[PDB]
Amino acid sequence: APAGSHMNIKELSLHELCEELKTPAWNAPLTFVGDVGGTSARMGFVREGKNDSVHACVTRYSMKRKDITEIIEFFNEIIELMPASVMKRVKAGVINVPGPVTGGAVGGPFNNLKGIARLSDYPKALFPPGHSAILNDLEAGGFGVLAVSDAHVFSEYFGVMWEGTQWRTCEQEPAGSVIGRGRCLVLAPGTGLGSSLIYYNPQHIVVPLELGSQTLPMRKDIDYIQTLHAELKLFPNYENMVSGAGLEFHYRQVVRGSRPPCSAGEIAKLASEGDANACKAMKKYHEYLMRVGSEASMALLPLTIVLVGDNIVNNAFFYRNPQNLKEMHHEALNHEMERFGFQSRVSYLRQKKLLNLNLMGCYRCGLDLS
Amino acid sequence: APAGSHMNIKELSLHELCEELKTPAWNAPLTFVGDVGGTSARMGFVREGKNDSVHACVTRYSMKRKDITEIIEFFNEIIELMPASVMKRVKAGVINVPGPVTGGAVGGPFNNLKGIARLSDYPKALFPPGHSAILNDLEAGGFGVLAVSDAHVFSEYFGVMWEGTQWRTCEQEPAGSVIGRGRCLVLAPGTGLGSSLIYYNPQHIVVPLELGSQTLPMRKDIDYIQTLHAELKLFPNYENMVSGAGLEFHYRQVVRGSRPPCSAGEIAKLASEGDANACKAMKKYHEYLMRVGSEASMALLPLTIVLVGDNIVNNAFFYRNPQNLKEMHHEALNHEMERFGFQSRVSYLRQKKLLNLNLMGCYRCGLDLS
Ligand SMILES: Nc1ncnc2c1ncn2[C@@H]1O[C@H](COP(=O)(O)OP(=O)(O)O)[C@@H](O)[C@H]1O
Ligand SMILES: Nc1ncnc2c1ncn2[C@@H]1O[C@H](COP(=O)(O)OP(=O)(O)O)[C@@H](O)[C@H]1O
Ligand SMILES: OC[C@H]1O[C@@H](O)[C@H](O)[C@@H](O)[C@@H]1O
Ligand SMILES: OC[C@H]1O[C@@H](O)[C@H](O)[C@@H](O)[C@@H]1O
Repeated sequence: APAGSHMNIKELSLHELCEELKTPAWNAPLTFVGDVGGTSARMGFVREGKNDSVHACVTRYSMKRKDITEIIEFFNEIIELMPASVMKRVKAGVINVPGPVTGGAVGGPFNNLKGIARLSDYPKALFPPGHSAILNDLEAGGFGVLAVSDAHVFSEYFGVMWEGTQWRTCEQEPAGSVIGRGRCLVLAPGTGLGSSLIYYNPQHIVVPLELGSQTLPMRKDIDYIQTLHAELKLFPNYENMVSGAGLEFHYRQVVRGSRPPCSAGEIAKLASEGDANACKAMKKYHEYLMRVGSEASMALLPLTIVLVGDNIVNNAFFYRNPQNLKEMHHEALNHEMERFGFQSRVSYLRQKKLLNLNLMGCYRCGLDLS
Repeated sequence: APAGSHMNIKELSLHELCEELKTPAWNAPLTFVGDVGGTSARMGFVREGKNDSVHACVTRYSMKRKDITEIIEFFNEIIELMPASVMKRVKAGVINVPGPVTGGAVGGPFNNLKGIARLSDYPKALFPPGHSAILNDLEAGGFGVLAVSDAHVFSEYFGVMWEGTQWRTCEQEPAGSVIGRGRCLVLAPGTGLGSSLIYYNPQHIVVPLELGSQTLPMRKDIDYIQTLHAELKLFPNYENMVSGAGLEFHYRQVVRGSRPPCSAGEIAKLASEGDANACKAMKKYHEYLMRVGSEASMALLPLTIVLVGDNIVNNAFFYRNPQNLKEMHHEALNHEMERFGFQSRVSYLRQKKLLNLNLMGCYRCGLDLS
């Protein structure tokens, strides 16, 4: 019932997408959107239905050549098919990319993609000047988190891990029910570690960050961090510990050549099945994710930290174990500033139902942009 | 003759302050302002003159009990002694405090002051309801940096240390002549380490930060950091290395008993006279300030970093020495992410002319609240 709460995202073949857009229901203003990641991209169009409902259909391309410029071919092969009837309806064009974006127009460099995303190189049919942008992925995600809060459906998609000291101080509503009137640190651990701060005051503004790339501070783990360092030939950062390659590293350190190396996916799958080794590796992954959160808790003074992404949803098992959850909490407050209770001010929440926040975010940004 | 470019800040005894406010020039809407430090507070009133000129009149109080609640007594004294005709011109009331502030109404805890700053406990005579705010010190400082920029006199108060790679890419104007359309990170190295991020985008918002309280990551200084740690019985943060107490530590470590201990002030004075030990101490302090800078250049993606405060202007001798500057620049770039050029994107600037940024920010903000 609540306005904006119906959010449908359907993935189709390019042909099916094209046929879908010819149906009478899609004779409306179109926003082109693209959630471009390291390995795949979902590109498509979004319209607003009845009851402020959000209707999206996208096609997934593979980022095989690992080159952010590749997507220009995608845009072009899309413009190749679609009828003029459809193309005239495009009112805005917004994409997100997995790297730092400046001026909303130049993205990169990327850790795992070649090149630089350039809005000025994109086809104006999909990217109308004055109504177009490149967002960073977690910037897109933050607009998405905002959109979900505005559609009154926050507790449908996010679960409370633990409510911090400060929420009671400034919120009339229950935690997890709305984004809240306070800063929101949005974290997404996957291939990389994304972070964005939704800042609030006289009201919500999404500010892109790169916390993952900060040098990782040693606590009582000089040896662990020096092992990774000799492997990477670099001073480890947070992402090195909290990413796919991170989880794989933790797993290797646990088994010590007693079992074959597994991918991030395999390790998590093993953990969901109660494998001791994989569970140990997941705890370490999560120990360092709580270190990201403890320091950002100090540095950014957020009201809430919200963990997002398919990996979070899919890892629900890890978070629902009350023992895992107690130890993460303990880790989240393991900072010298906690003596003043800064780490305990913060409420942690985790995405609990699947939803492409990034596309919701491009669409929303696309509204603002026209 | 540029608009807003006259900024006079007169510090007077309270009686002179009272007399001043009686003069025809001060019959005008007033903002009560207060720049409340850990050792003293300048509190008074600001008005706008011809050509958007800014005229502030403040009095100094010593923070004698080291208690933030003590300022309420100062507020009351000020009301007691002020003419009632003056009190009715008060449109807004804004102070800043050396600590994090939530909801613009509750401030602290503080490093060297007891208690908590409560807007609700302040007299409405000086803080009119709905027109009043407690700012963090660098929050205020950030607004003051904006004030200077809008007044077209950025180049009068700030000097370019080095222009980053990104400036010429998005800025027609010379580095140092404008704030710039891009994030500005303000750092105020004093008794503590202040930080605030001036974010930009359709326009400028000031986001308070607590970067100094983050755990200091070890590079090749495990032993140095462990030495500090054993003295503090805390894992060191940035502010432990880059503060008054940090500078004193750096000096003690240089001299190794061969010389009596000196205060931060004594050490910078010795440095200005060319003492070798104090210059070494000052080099180490600025090495850690550069680590603050290289990590936050990554994390916050600023276009510019701006070192502010009396200390900074007063230490100009340190920044003008070309070997020191070159050393600082190399240090600002000593990060693993510089292989992607992130640290070299950033332009560094330092305040080169004395100016109470905090009071200017309290005023700028009090314009928003009235
Ligand atoms: N259950 C899991 N938990 C943690 N990490 C995972 C899991 N499954 C996969 N990963 C890692 O995360 C990556 C996918 O994360 P995702 O956010 O979906 O996409 P990307 O980060 O590539 O845009 C995988 O390539 C793998 O390295
Ligand atoms: N030239 C200097 N360089 C660095 N630090 C200094 C210098 N002179 C004094 N200090 C230290 O800085 C602090 C005062 O700085 P300031 O920012 O003006 O005030 P506060 O931070 O106490 O509000 C004191 O702790 C003092 O010991
Ligand atoms: O994809 C998540 C994150 O991975 C990081 O390595 C990139 O630098 C970020 O910009 C991105 O948000
Ligand atoms: O006074 C400068 C800084 O000192 C720090 O220790 C405080 O926590 C900050 O809020 C403040 O900006």
